[PDB]
Amino acid sequence: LAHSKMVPIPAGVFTMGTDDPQIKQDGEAPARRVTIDAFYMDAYDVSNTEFEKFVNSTGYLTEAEKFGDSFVFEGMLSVAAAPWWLPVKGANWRHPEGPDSTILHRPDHPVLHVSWNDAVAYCTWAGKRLPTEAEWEYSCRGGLHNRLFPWGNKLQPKGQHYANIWQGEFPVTNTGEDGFQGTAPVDAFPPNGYGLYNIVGNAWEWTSDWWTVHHSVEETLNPKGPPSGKDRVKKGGSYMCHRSYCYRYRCAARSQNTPDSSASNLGFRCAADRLPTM
Ligand SMILES: *[C@@H]1O[C@H](CO)[C@@H](O[C@@H]2O[C@H](CO)[C@@H](O)[C@H](O)[C@H]2NC(C)=O)[C@H](O)[C@H]1NC(C)=O
Ligand SMILES: [Ca+2]
Ligand SMILES: [Ca+2]
Ligand SMILES: [Cu+]
Repeated sequence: LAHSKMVPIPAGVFTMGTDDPQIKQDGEAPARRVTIDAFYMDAYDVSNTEFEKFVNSTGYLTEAEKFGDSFVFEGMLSVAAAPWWLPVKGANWRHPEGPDSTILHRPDHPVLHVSWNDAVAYCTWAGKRLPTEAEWEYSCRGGLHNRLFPWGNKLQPKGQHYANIWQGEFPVTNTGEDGFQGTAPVDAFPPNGYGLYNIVGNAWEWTSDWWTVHHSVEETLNPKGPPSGKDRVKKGGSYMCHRSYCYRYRCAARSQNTPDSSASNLGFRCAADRLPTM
């Protein structure tokens, strides 16, 4: 009903990264103090319905539609990064598992198979932009200091699921214990302390930064990441994550993809310096 709404993220200083990295290769360390000016973040990932409004307005054809394929996780079927990633002809945001799938029953789920360029196009059409990695991580942390997750350090506080990830033995069995085998609606699960939904889990989220693993401990202000690179940074993990193989549903976690990449577990949310017209 208000799936394009934004929340005000307060100005502050926070610790980005961690001096106890869990995936050292990803440049989770070192911890560094970062100052972030107040800004606005979408409460929800961009949903199928919201992305359809954009396509209806602009006629935009996504990169996956133009290339004719996109990566799909083998477990959702009726150069790949792992054996469970398949390039599927005709998989795209409207057909998230391939040409015989549909989004008609999942309008409120995050849009998938959107590349970094597709995400920038949507956000700019919406009067917004992608968040930087630092803005994203600050927002994810939800006003808590040096915690694993938006809500704290326990995966299931009070015996409750707080995010949509994998349960069971990946990749053969997803039990769906948390209520969702694939994505959940963009407004599922509790919000974090800033009012954001599914900031970890559900779908990965593009950020504006180029990827590097080499970070300084210097204190910075509104950092934008390195000036060049080959891959853009994505954050937050997805419905596929599990501690056993891909422990990336932590705010400090991070991964990357080339900007023309797309996949069945990768979406985005927008940010803005000020509210767009309303
Ligand atoms: C995107 O555009 C399509 C096409 O106009 C919308 O689907 C139509 O919606 C009208 C009512 O507004 C229906 O009476 C038509 O029968 C629909 N046509 C088709 C071919 O499906 C669609 O709702 C729009 N999506 C969003 C999110 O606004
Ligand atoms: Ca799940
Ligand atoms: Ca997420
Ligand atoms: Cu993961």
